[PDB]
Amino acid sequence: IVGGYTCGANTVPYQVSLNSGYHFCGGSLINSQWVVSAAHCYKSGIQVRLGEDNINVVEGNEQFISASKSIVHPSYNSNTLNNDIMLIKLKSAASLNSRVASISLPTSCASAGTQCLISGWGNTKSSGTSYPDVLKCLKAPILSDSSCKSAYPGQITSNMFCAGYLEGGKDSCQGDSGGPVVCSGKLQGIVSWGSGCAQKNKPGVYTKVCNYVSWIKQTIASN
Ligand SMILES: NCCc1c[nH]c2ccc(O)cc12
Ligand SMILES: [Ca+2]
Repeated sequence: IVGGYTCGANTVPYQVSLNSGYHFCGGSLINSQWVVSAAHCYKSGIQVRLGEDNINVVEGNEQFISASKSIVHPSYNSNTLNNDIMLIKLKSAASLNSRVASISLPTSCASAGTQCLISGWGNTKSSGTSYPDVLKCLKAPILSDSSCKSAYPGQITSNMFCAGYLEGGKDSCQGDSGGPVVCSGKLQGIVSWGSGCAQKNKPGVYTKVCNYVSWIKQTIASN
């Protein structure tokens, strides 16, 4: 997260770190046994780390649970990033509490102008690299689809939205991939892609979660 702030330990209780020897992506806990992330975060050997603040220090609220199954969206295209969503099932149910809690799926899509919270352990620099240990947060509005399409000609599908600041300086970044965009207590977006981070006229692009709720629910119901 570039241009954000330190969230505060366990203040984003649905935020997970996906770990394969090291943090490599975010995700969102959506029930005791399932995480939603980006398809571009797919790999084998995932351990889901819940209850994290400092990802390099055991602070006492963590739950580490291996993935038993990953399901990349059937229509994910890794070249265009269309349908950039994946589900991860945990080998055992997480113990839900104030610091490890699921985030509600949307029943309605969100509109341009809605304020959201974006979070992760990604790079905090727009030029250069610095990776934080503690979770970072950014409040950002959803941008109009027309401004999103104008910012990224030929690239924005109906499964994507932009959020952030056209003036630059505030954005998600590398390592925030797969993490949440939460608006009014609902998971509306997943950190997906962009042209660099926090660049003028190049806001972050996010998977439009509301389009996937039916797929998520039916997938959970049979897996
Ligand atoms: N807005 C963050 C988009 C994003 C996701 N993964 C990334 C990796 C590198 C980068 O410059 C940007 C990204
Ligand atoms: Ca920790």
